[PDB]
Amino acid sequence: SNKISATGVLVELDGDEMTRVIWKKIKETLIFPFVNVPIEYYDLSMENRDKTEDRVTVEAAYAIKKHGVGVKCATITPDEARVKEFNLKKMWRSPNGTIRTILGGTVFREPIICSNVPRLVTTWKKPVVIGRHAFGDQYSATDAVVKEPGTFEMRFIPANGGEPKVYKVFDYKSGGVMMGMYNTDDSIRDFARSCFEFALARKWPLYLSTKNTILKHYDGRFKDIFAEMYKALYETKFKTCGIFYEHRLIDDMVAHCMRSEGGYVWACKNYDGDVQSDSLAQGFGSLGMMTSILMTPDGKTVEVEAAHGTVTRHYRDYQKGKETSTNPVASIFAWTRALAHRARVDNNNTLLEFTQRLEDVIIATIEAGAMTEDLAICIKGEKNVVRADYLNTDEFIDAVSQRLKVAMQKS
Amino acid sequence: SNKISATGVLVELDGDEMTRVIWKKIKETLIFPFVNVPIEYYDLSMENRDKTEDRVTVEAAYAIKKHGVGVKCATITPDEARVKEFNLKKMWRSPNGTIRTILGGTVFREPIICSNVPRLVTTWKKPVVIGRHAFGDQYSATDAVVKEPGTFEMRFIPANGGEPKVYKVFDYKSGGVMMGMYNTDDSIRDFARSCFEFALARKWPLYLSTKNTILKHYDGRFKDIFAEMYKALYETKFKTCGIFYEHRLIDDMVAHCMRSEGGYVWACKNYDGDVQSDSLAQGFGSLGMMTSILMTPDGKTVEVEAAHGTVTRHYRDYQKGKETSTNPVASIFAWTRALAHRARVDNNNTLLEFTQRLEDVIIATIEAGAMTEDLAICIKGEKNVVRADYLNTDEFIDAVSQRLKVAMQK
Ligand SMILES: NC(=O)c1ccc[n+]([C@@H]2O[C@H](COP(=O)([O-])OP(=O)(O)OC[C@H]3O[C@@H](n4cnc5c(N)ncnc54)[C@H](O)[C@@H]3O)[C@@H](O)[C@H]2O)c1
Ligand SMILES: NC(=O)c1ccc[n+]([C@@H]2O[C@H](COP(=O)([O-])OP(=O)(O)OC[C@H]3O[C@@H](n4cnc5c(N)ncnc54)[C@H](O)[C@@H]3O)[C@@H](O)[C@H]2O)c1
Ligand SMILES: [Ca+2]
Ligand SMILES: [Ca+2]
Repeated sequence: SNKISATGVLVELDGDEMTRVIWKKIKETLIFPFVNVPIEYYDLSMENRDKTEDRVTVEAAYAIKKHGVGVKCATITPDEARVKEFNLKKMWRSPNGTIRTILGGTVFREPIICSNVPRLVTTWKKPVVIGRHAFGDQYSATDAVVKEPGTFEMRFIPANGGEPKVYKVFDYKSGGVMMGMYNTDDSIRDFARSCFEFALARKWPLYLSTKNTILKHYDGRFKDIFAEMYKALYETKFKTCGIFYEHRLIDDMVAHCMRSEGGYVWACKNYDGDVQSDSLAQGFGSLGMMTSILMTPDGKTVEVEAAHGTVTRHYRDYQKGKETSTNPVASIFAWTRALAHRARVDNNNTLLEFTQRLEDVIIATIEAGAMTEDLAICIKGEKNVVRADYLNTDEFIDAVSQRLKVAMQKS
Repeated sequence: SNKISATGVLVELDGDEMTRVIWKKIKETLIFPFVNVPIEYYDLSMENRDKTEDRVTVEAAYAIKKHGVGVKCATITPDEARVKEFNLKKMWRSPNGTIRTILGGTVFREPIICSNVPRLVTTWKKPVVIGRHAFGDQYSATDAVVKEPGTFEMRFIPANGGEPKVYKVFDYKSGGVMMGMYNTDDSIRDFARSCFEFALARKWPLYLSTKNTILKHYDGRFKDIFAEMYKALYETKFKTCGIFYEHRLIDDMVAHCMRSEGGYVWACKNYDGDVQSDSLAQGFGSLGMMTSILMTPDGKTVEVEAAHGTVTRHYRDYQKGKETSTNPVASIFAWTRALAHRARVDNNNTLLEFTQRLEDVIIATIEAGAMTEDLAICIKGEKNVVRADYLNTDEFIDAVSQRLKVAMQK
């Protein structure tokens, strides 16, 4: 028992504002002492994404697909406002959207529950993991206003040169609005792969929601694919594990979700993902207890982070010079969740267990009362919380450290 | 003991299976004792709908227009197995379907809340009234699979001969899928009118939710036509009553809805309303604690029912002679909401007083501790619920009957 390590490689992406300052402590205090895995490092501080024309970003994305596991701190996705603050060049796109794209596959959000920390939905006793397809659909579609009377028609035009296929969609007598969207069989099939794979690892059952009732052909295509794919390559594997796949009309699924105790992976389409994920986020409690994880369709490759932002407001009090109480846990979990993936590919039970023992030690700490402002507010309530109801970011980490070292001995 | 009577008229639409049995009970015990109402009765039982050949259903809908208010008992929609059981001549369309067509307007699901009945969401203290926009987004869209590589295009082809405008949406390479969809300015302008009408009438605020961050023109047109109407007709009136309107990203609204004490109307688009309504209504408890209410855009014609069906599972036990404990408040509250409209239109304040007392007393009765089998299940278990904890349908109604008199004190 000293420093244990493992000979694959983590790929660290460094990120900015408050999350950045926590990254730096997490590492020093809770991971580097007891683990020394070799690390290809990158630095996606917006500081540097302007200094490198958003090109450490794309370097780092492929950096992961090579090595198989990544940790990302949260980063600033530029608004137009953001440009004036730091620096000009292009008002850049979101690193998350870039890496997600380069790696293929799908992001899965996971709450982290404690017993003293209540939820808003009384029935939820277990984690509901939403996985979001994040491509096509309403998000890359053409929209338009209609001011004349006229027709809105659609044309499919064969590439080989066959019959344009034409559909009268509607004839406007006054004014209105109009829109078209696509999706591709490849992006869906990859969503499906990534999902089936994700539920299978974590030993949970799997729902996908559509509205094929209404959209017989478009939503059907999704249903029909997961149906196609489940029975080809996974059903047998599911039964062996003892889990399942089912499909639901979205309206069931949200009823089910609400009324069910939890413990499942929920495939959502791109818009159902944006919409539901905010509900869960608020509902489970603090966004500071949630981890995004990015899985590839081959299942063998991953990039995990927190599911919150950089915490700008807190960062401002860091600069003011003031004390702060940011939840480092999603971020700490980020590390453990990753490291645990690197452990299960290296056949490494020393590190694997340390990732369990740290996650257990964090939960047992919160459950014994030592927690942060945000979680104090989950138990008590925003207006009714006071200083000696929580710890600052520093004290939490040094509280979980000391608790950790004692449980490292007794074994 | 004078008994309140009325001046204008009220349309009773009568229903099917268990709720028809409960409907009769409420007029016998809770209504015709305490108030006299000129009623136009149309019976919309499945049998009668068959005999007349859906003729009464239409008959009834026009009546509502003429008079300005409808109360509706739950009615069976004809599907396959229903034609065999009922020996139907022709699988008649849904009656609400038929009715909502003729009247027009927008439905609002309002839930009934009781101190002692916990919700699934801890933060909810007051109602959250979703208004869904029926007219098709997705629900009137065209969709088809792409097999060949090729190109999805869109044309707007002006009816005045002018030069069309194309839009290349996508070039497929493998196969995929394509959808095109629409909405009218007028359909949205009537969704709006109705929501503003409703929110003012209730004295609640109104959130409109859309995704105009992405659908800048499409979901834009919703945001726009609302605020056009807001600060032309309604902003003076809402501020007087101490309410407001505001737009929000659909992302806010679900998160707000969750964090929020509540007490507002939420208008949302067809799809956004369909999906939420079914989690929302699960969160609040039994289905017997919610009312539906169509309100046309002027705000003068209205038609109100329970937000639940005919509860057939229990109608089989009523047939067999076993005790039943269907919950009646939704059904009752359809009567009180409908009369409450009838009353507000007749500037008729003695009836308005009744509609209030009955609503308040029904809550009192449950709050106190007499309830139906669902509400004991909410409070106590599913297990650990014994017979002393719930009244049967009849003996519950008759339990508020008493307490109504006890508070028939003005
Ligand atoms: N990489 C990512 O996961 C990600 C996701 C969304 C937004 N962002 C970015 O984050 C920045 C800030 O945006 P935001 O307003 O959504 O902020 P945020 O998501 O960091 O936090 C939202 C609010 O919730 C609270 N909160 C969230 N996480 C917390 C934690 N761990 N501990 C304590 N409190 C917490 C904060 O008080 C904050 O005001 C933006 O520049 C945006 O581009 C990043
Ligand atoms: N007129 C309408 O607005 C309307 C709406 C929905 C369904 N229906 C009709 O009713 C029939 C059956 O519908 P369904 O069974 O799908 O839904 P339902 O509302 O009849 O009942 C479904 C379940 O909900 C429960 N439920 C509903 N109201 C209840 C109450 N007051 N107390 C206790 N439990 C209650 C029942 O226990 C039942 O198991 C169908 O033939 C349909 O056409 C009519
Ligand atoms: Ca969102
Ligand atoms: Ca629904």
